Amino acid sequence: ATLAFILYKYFPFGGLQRDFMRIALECQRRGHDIRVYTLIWEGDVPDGFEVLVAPVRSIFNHRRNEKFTAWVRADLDRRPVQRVIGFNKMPGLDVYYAADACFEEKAQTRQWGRYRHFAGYERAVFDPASKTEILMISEVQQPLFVKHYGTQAERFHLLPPGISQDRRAPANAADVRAEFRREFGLEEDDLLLVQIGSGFKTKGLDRSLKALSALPKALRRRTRLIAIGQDDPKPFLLQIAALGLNDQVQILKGRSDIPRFLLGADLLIHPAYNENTGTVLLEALVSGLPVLVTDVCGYAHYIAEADAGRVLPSPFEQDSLNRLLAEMLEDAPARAAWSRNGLAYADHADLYSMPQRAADLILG
Ligand SMILES: O=c1ccn([C@@H]2O[C@H](COP(=O)(O)O)[C@@H](O)[C@H]2O)c(=O)[nH]1
Repeated sequence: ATLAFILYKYFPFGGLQRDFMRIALECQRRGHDIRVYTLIWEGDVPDGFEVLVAPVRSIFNHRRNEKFTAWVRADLDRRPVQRVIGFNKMPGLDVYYAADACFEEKAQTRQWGRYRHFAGYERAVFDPASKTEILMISEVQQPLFVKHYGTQAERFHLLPPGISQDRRAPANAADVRAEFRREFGLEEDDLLLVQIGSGFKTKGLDRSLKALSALPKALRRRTRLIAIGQDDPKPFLLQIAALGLNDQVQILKGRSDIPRFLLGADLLIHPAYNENTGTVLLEALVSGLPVLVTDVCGYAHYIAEADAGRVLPSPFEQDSLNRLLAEMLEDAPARAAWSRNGLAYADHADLYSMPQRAADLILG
């Protein structure tokens, strides 16, 4: 009957959250009851989901997390379930969905309460004595986990991407784009950069703004950027002012009409410092939106392979981003080709079936 799903936070505008939601919904369609344990739930509660919001408190997140696992475990001890699936690393998981990269790997780039907590919770999952089954979405991170923990090969299962169908370009894409461009006041010659997804700092909004500001006068004048995410705009409001970008940048809060932004824009810019996968890279691809992304992103290879944009090699060089942005925007035939390529690729590649493959592994 019952499946316990565990994640620290539910909200609709996150990739971890949307993956969780598509997996929970697929399990519910196969006959199972759905219980969710969480620190917060924003937005509607689907019909039939029992959502338990933990009442635990602590000034430090890592300590909040520890009290959360105690609270959750008490409840399961009293009201058991058939399988426990986590979206965050912690003890007590039968299945862990690897929405984060390897923490130990990034920590080596230690007496802290934070570090100790996060490595201990990673180890609880990945230590060879753990029974946790792991659903991988970044192929590249599996050897990093093995390197740090010695995790058994037979415990890892790689899933395809899980892009939702509404991201796919519709038969009326031209009109959706036209209506979006009207609403935002973008002419045929205007160029729109979009930076999409919460966590602007890690996803490199500071680098995107610098590249926009560094453009040649002729392109700079025609170009604007919209960032969309739940983050506090205020640290970026200062950067935007200092680069003189007040009249050509907007930062919006989370929205549920992302496909309109992907159809209406001219380039997705994603110069992330680090990124486990990069859902929005693939969402741009299926919408025929050209991408500019750093090679550090786990899904950047899809952009190279589909020939749907340009991947910036490491090590990161602001000068190299600046030049590559200007070349992509100056090259209109190249953008048209990147666009066609992404749409052709989206029609034959499996970028969709994650939730069914995940549900198969969770359930048999
Ligand atoms: O305002 C927003 C920001 C992101 N998102 C979605 O959240 C996901 C972000 O992916 P990520 O967490 O893997 O970076 C992706 O599917 C976006 O389309 C929204 O739906 N609305």
